[PDB]
Amino acid sequence: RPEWIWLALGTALMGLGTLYFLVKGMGVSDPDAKKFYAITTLVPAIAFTMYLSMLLGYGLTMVPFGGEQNPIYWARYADWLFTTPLLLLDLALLVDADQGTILALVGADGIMIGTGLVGALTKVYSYRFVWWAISTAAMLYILYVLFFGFMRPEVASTFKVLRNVTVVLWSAYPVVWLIGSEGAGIVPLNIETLLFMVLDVSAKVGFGLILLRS
Amino acid sequence: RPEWIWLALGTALMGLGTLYFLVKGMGVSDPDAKKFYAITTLVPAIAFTMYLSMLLGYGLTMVPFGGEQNPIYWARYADWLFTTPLLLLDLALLVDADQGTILALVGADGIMIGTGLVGALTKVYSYRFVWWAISTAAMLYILYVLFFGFMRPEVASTFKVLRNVTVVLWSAYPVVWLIGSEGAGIVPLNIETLLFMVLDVSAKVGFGLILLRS
Amino acid sequence: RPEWIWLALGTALMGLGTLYFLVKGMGVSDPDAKKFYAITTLVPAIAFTMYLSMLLGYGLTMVPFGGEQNPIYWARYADWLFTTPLLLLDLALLVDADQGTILALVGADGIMIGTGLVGALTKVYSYRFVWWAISTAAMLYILYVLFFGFMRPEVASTFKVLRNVTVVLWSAYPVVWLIGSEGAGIVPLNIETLLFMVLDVSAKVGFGLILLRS
Ligand SMILES: *C/C=C(C)/C=C/C=C(C)/C=C/C1=C(C)CCCC1(C)C
Ligand SMILES: *C/C=C(C)/C=C/C=C(C)/C=C/C1=C(C)CCCC1(C)C
Ligand SMILES: *C/C=C(C)/C=C/C=C(C)/C=C/C1=C(C)CCCC1(C)C
Repeated sequence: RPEWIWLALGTALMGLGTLYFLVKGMGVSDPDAKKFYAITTLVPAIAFTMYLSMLLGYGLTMVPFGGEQNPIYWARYADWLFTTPLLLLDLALLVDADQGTILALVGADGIMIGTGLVGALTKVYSYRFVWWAISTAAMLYILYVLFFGFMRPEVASTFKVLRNVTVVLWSAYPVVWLIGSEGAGIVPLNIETLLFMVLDVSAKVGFGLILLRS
Repeated sequence: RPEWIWLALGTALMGLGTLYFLVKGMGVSDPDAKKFYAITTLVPAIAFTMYLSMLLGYGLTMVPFGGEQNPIYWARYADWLFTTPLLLLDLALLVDADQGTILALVGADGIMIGTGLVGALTKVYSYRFVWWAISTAAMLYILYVLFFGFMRPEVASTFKVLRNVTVVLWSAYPVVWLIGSEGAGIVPLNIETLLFMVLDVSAKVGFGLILLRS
Repeated sequence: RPEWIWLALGTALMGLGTLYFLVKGMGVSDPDAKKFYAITTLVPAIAFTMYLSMLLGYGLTMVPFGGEQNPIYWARYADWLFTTPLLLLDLALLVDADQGTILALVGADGIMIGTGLVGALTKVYSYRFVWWAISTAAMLYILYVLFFGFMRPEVASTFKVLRNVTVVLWSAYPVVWLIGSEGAGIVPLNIETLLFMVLDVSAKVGFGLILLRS
């Protein structure tokens, strides 16, 4: 398994991040700041365990489609299922979202990952992209509410940069999935795991640092 | 698969509903009303994806019991797992339920569907109905709190009609399950899928319209 | 299956407990007390169904490792997944925890059980204990926040006794798991199920009585 290197590296970098975030957040008294620490640390924390699962090989399954027996890292969708709403919750709390928009974002987020999962396990190669289409659609709703649903200059300036980090990173995920072993098999799993590793550490630890250092 | 027609029809009607609900809820400023839009749209939204899963065939499994190899649409319990608490949350928010009754309803609701799931996958034909019995019991607790746990005339009148819609529809589900391919095999899967389709679109889009138009 | 006796006994004692708790909590008007009733009753309620699942045999799977085909009661982790955060939520609400510490405890709790699950299903005997190590680590964070994150004398005195009940009981779980069929196979499944049964009824009904009678 050639991509083991990017899984091992992902695991460690989610580890280093969880821990640094834990440290940095030793001391916080502020109820609000604690919240931002609870979320931000949990995210790579969970990401760590799941990257570990793929590295050790636990979160890895084969799906028969398109004549091949395709190895699919399911553990990603286990990761993403909890870490993605949490990321949205960082922005939501930041921007003082009404519970109405929180539920919407969280609800739409669950759909996104859920369809992504079903898509990933789909045995009929063509249906894979129907679920891709549904999932992407859900994605556009998030980016929608992020832009057009969502102010002290402190939160605003922090919001706009974290908002921007989200739009660009999350937009890359489907492309990878589409191009990768889940979709077209245009890029090998090796390159795909690398791209997903760059993205995840950027979308979590990267995103994380920007936040908790604000 | 003869019931494909009722799955296809279900899918479309959950689609038309999600979308109409999305539209209708373009504009809402009110924090409370947004909440009611978040929930009400999410419900058939999720229902859509799951009806799609059964139509495409993804949410369909065989369970060996009673000498046969029974096709069980598991995806229903995936649907119901999230859509049912949300329905209860519409009524709860409507009626200003204390968090105590919210947790109770949600908690009891999880049990209901969870036992329903286990029941559906049970390999010993007789145990199927033990889990049916547990699930139904949970159901009676919901209908209990709905009646005897739960006032501006606006919410009350809306509550009593939505409360009534719930009691009658949800009471039908076990009967179908008992009579259907999950339980007795008195009715064929075809008729059962139809009944479940009539119920779901009624319990979601039907229920939905009454609510958001109030 | 020799441990059937401890599963049957567990089932009944979670049953007797759910029901007594239901009764005892007929009448509560207080919003806060209701909360404490919602949680405390839900816990053995869920525990009941899951103990039933292992008794009937539904929540039982074989995992190939260390040359054997080890029967693993997975249903425990289904139980623990919801009942453990609820227990933490009893203490949290009791002690008026900020949402920051609630999320942290709940988040860390999910990790604990999740890794425990993965560990339990791990096919490489040695990795089992890596996940054991991760899970335990998560545990120490809970006991940490319980001691050093967490006052009318009423809640305090109740908190310190329930806090103590938690530390001692929950500390036993890994030891059992380590010694038992999940880990070392030092103790037979029979003895292990007994120990887990003593613990669960103590950590739930036992813990429960102390709380709702306060
Ligand atoms: C920490 C992990 C993050 C931020 C992951 C985000 C992943 C997505 C936004 C992926 C969404 C997907 C689609 C839009 C299409 C179908 C495939 C999914 C999972 C990749
Ligand atoms: C949108 C979907 C809804 C409102 C579904 C509701 C389903 C139930 C209330 C079903 C409960 C069940 C029992 C009471 C017994 C065992 C079988 C279950 C799932 C059908
Ligand atoms: C009602 C059930 C309760 C309170 C169960 C608590 C279980 C734990 C605290 C177990 C944690 C585990 C570890 C610390 C190591 C790996 C095995 C797990 C599940 C046993």
